[PDB]
Amino acid sequence: GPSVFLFPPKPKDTLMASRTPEVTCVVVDVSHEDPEVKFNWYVDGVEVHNAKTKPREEQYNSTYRVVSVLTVLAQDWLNGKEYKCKVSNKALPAPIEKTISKAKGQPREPQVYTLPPSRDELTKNQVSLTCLVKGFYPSDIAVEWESNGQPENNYKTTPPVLDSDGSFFLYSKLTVDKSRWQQGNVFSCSVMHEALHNHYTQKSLSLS
Amino acid sequence: GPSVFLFPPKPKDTLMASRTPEVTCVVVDVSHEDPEVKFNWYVDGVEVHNAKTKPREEQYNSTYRVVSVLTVLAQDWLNGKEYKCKVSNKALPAPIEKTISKAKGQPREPQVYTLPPSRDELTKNQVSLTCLVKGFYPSDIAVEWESNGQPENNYKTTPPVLDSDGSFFLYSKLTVDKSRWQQGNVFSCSVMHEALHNHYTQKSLSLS
Ligand SMILES: *[C@H]1O[C@H](CO[C@@H]2O[C@@H](C)[C@@H](O)[C@@H](O)[C@@H]2O)[C@@H](O[C@@H]2O[C@H](CO)[C@@H](O[C@@H]3O[C@H](CO[C@H]4O[C@H](CO)[C@@H](O)[C@H](O)[C@@H]4O[C@@H]4O[C@H](CO)[C@@H](O)[C@H](O)[C@H]4NC(C)=O)[C@@H](O)[C@H](O[C@H]4O[C@H](CO)[C@@H](O)[C@H](O)[C@@H]4O[C@@H]4O[C@H](CO)[C@@H](O)[C@H](O)[C@H]4NC(C)=O)[C@@H]3O)[C@H](O)[C@H]2NC(C)=O)[C@H](O)[C@H]1NC(C)=O
Ligand SMILES: *[C@@H]1O[C@H](CO[C@@H]2O[C@@H](C)[C@@H](O)[C@@H](O)[C@@H]2O)[C@@H](O)[C@H](O)[C@H]1NC(C)=O
Repeated sequence: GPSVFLFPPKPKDTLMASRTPEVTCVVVDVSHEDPEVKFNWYVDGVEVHNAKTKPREEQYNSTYRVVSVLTVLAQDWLNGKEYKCKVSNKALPAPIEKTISKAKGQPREPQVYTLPPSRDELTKNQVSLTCLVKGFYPSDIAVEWESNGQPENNYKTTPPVLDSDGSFFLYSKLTVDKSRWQQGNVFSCSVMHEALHNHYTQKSLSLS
Repeated sequence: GPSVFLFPPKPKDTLMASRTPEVTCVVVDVSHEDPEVKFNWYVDGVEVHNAKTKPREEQYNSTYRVVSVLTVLAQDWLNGKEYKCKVSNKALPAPIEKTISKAKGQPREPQVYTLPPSRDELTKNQVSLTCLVKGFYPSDIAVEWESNGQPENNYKTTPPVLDSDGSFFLYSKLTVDKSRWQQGNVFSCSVMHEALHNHYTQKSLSLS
């Protein structure tokens, strides 16, 4: 019958003080004469009832896409609790159990390095500011760019990539009008990861 | 029933002269009561019988895995031709016609900028050499690193990322012993893409 998917909390949610991290159990392609879907939430094999499965949603598929959401404690996500989602139905000869948890493995402090635009790139109106983040484990992480306290718009970050030593790296590309980098403006690559002091580091990036 | 997955050729196989590009039809979850699988490859509608359904392979989870492979003209792919794989199983209520082609749109030339390690990283044993390749379209691309005619081993490349303007970028990180970067060796990032002159370009990178 149906098919189930289970989502981790966002990295920023598990690593920053007053946020609301939450793993999300999502059901697709249910029945119709059997819309009664039960969820059962277990933390490390212990059932918690502190959930809230927001109402069924009639889709144009003629399926009810139901969604449950467990607000989890950020220290729980980090200390590596397994969140198991049991989903019951009539279309199920047996329920569905999907389990999720932070990657297990020894965490690794990311190295953060800011790279200025290529000398070749100066013949362009816009320049590329680069942020290199390597040797982190596990892959969960967040990178933002700002200048003078205020955030920056025009950046994109590659996904984490498994490096040769079993750690991850990524790059973040920030784009600015050459004029801005020229004036001597300062920009900042911010990074959030668990193996960081206060879960937070940052690196400025300026011309000479 | 069974599912199907169609795959494009490898970028370098459609970009470099004497290579042999192939699209590949992979059928999975095949049974045993009606396990005869027939393929009827069509190219841009007008059928092709230059195909090959290389022999039947088993699988772990008691399921099955049947893979055909059409060798294809490289320039044909670049022109934009549609490649149709047509499967015929009996556990099917109907044959499948999954389609694949190159990304439509105006091919754009990649920009290639090499980037020396951050001064901060010179206090490490190994250093990171960085190749920023941006503004290309479509995403199909190949990147390689080398020095003195020999290739380099220790490198990794992020997947193409969609940029704010509809173009792709990526980075490639080459990792070497610091000592080799102090000698002032020359290192090169090579990029193969359909929009370049001879589908090829390369960028030096060396110590100041
Ligand atoms: C029993 O086992 C087998 C074996 O699989 C595994 O084996 C064991 C050992 C364990 O690892 C198990 O986890 C697992 O069972 C099962 O066979 C599997 O079948 C599933 C689906 O039923 C497949 O998932 C899909 O994978 C394809 C991509 O496949 C390539 O890449 C894989 C990794 O990404 C790689 O493992 C494969 O071998 C394969 O390799 C590529 O093949 C070409 C040609 O050979 C090669 O040249 C490439 O280099 C190579 N690439 C590599 C190596 O990475 C993926 O496309 C599927 O995702 C699409 O479809 C989904 C719908 O199911 C959808 O959810 C996704 O979002 C995505 O949708 C597509 O999105 C694109 C945009 O990107 C869009 O254009 C399309 O329209 C859209 N397609 C749709 C929706 O139609 C999906 O991830 C497994 O690959 C396959 N395993 C292998 C290894 O063959 C078997 O089914 C199992 N039985 C059971 C229990 O069901
Ligand atoms: C059926 O549709 C379900 C809900 O998707 C939503 O409604 C469809 C019609 C679109 O409007 C879509 O953009 C919405 O998100 C899906 O969750 C479900 O997977 C679909 N079933 C399948 C597998 O086709």
